[PDB]
Amino acid sequence: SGFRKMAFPSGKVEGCMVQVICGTTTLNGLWLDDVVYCPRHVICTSEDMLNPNYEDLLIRKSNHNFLVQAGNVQLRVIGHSMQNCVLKLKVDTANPKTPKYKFVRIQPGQTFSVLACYNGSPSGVYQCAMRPNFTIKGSFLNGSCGSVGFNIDYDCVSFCYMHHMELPTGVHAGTDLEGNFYGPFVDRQTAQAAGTDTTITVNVLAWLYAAVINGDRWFLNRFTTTLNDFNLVAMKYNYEPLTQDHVDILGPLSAQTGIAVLDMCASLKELLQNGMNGRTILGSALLEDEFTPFDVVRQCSGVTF
Amino acid sequence: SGFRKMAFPSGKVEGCMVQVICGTTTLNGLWLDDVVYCPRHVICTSEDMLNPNYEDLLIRKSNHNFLVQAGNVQLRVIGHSMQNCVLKLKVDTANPKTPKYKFVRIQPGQTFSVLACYNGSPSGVYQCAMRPNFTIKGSFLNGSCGSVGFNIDYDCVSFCYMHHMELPTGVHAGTDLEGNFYGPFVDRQTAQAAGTDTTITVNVLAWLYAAVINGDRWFLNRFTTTLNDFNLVAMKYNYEPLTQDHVDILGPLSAQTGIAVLDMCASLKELLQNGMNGRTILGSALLEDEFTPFDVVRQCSGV
Ligand SMILES: *C(=N)[C@H](C[C@@H]1CCNC1=O)NC(=O)[C@@H]1[C@@H]2[C@H](CN1C(=O)[C@@H](NC(=O)C(F)(F)F)C(C)(C)C)C2(C)C
Ligand SMILES: *C(=N)[C@H](C[C@@H]1CCNC1=O)NC(=O)[C@@H]1[C@@H]2[C@H](CN1C(=O)[C@@H](NC(=O)C(F)(F)F)C(C)(C)C)C2(C)C
Repeated sequence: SGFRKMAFPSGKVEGCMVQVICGTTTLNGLWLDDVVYCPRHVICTSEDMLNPNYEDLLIRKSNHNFLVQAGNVQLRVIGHSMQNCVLKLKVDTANPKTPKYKFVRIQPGQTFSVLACYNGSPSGVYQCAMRPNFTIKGSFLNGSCGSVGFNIDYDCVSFCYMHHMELPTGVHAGTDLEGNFYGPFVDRQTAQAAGTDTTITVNVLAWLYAAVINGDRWFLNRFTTTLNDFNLVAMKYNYEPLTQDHVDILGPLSAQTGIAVLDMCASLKELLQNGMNGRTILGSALLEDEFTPFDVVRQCSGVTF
Repeated sequence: SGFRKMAFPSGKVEGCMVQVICGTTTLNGLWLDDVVYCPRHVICTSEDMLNPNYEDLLIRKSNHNFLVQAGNVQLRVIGHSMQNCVLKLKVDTANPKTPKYKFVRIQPGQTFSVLACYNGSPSGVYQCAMRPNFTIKGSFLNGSCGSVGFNIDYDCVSFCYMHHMELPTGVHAGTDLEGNFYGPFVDRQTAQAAGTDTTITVNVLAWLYAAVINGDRWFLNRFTTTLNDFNLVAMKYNYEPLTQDHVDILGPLSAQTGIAVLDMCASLKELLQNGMNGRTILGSALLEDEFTPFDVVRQCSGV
């Protein structure tokens, strides 16, 4: 038993991380097959970033301006392309450690593991969620660009995030692996802000199911409620509305604990109305919302890769 | 910027996880060179665990009783010995993925990454601290035995933990890689007690420095205190006493923020006495204590 914020094993992704140097700039790249993916502002000087013309900057660059190093090895670039906000550099060598992989674009509320990297070396791994405002509450210093987020399906690595920049209040923004930003953000050093963030309700319900499975039950109440009554309250407290699709996703957890989803919604309703009164749930004094219903099932059943 | 509970990359340890089968029982092993390490209760039946005599139970096992699978391929066991609470199985194949490694016994308050495994296959990775009562707060199901905790020093993997059992309160107990338990626990299915846990004060101060570095400053004050003043306060709240050595460990953080270790202690004392007034620090409503002063320096300066 117990319940922890848990990241996927990073081994498969570590084997794809490389260093990309263009000029003075040094950041991280993702080496899959004979293509290396990295953020396109690697071609930028600190002056360029205030308002870059990427198309102009890139055409001026030749293949030999891009240094790709995979540990001790040095990869020879034989092609460079730009797709949205990522540079694609073709290399003379296919990554022999390329795992089974997809490129996916996740919806808000879905979680993933981030492998934080600097100079192409993995530094650490942690778990995060795509916030409803399309930011992620991460941990990134200068030089972390190109660190990627991923999910693992048995042996297939679904890459969903590449890191680019930090927004006001210390939140983070980036792209899918096709270079399209999550949210209304641009890779320019200009005034941007994320927008009001909301709590991921279906994940809070999943986390409450993790608690019950682990013995924390003091919050279960005798009441119940309709889906529309719950959502009326939840939007009052800046919680995302619960949809019928969210109810079905919670089915497995509902059938394990014999607690109807709408019964659990009533417990949550009272938690937002009467506060937690200094009490804790699975050790936390706040309601946790970065566990998906799938995360909870995985951790409580022992799924492996 | 930002601050997260962060684990070491688990790749080097993934290549050392094998499945160990002995009769009906299955659990995880750690394959280093031509040796596999696993908890010794892999030799117990359902009944044996209530009161095992491991010497006698092992005497009735043979090398051919132990089936080690590494991915698909089965390994050949050619020798076995018992070192305290772990079995050491010699195999006919050195692990070609063996990293540079050492075995260490960690102190309370130190942190490490756990690679949680089932049937020799990794399930997930998370960070935890050795509690002062020599338990850890983990996530462990049946079959998780033989999962290991570890730190990475550049390229060397320091193994410090192998998981054995779960205690009544849902916390978890295990051994170092020589098989000596952390704490006063035994590998037997009988009611056991962890004892009173305390807060790792020097880690809480490290977390507060992480907060100040990340712009969350509302808890700072120009108040002061002595180490004896603070420690007299801290013990009332079940906080481990702060030593001068802890003050020396916190030095790099103090110098990076320009806040004396003891000014920060005066802020922690104020926090324990007055609560948080519903405030949060780094988005947390409670004081976090599983970040060491080294962890904070690493994450906030990018090692
Ligand atoms: C990658 N090398 C860094 C990683 C950043 C820096 C600090 N923390 C991180 O995650 N990325 C940047 O330096 C990018 C890079 C130019 C500016 N930038 C920023 O992250 C800046 N942010 C913004 O301009 C804002 F707020 F709009 F996001 C900075 C103020 C330096 C944090 C480019 C191309 C965006
Ligand atoms: C080995 N894979 C399991 C892992 C446990 C089971 C649930 N979570 C875990 O971390 N470990 C065991 O089953 C060990 C094994 C016999 C009993 N045991 C326990 O963990 C038991 N605990 C205790 O008896 C107590 F209270 F002392 F901790 C159990 C009640 C099954 C949790 C042996 C040899 C210790």
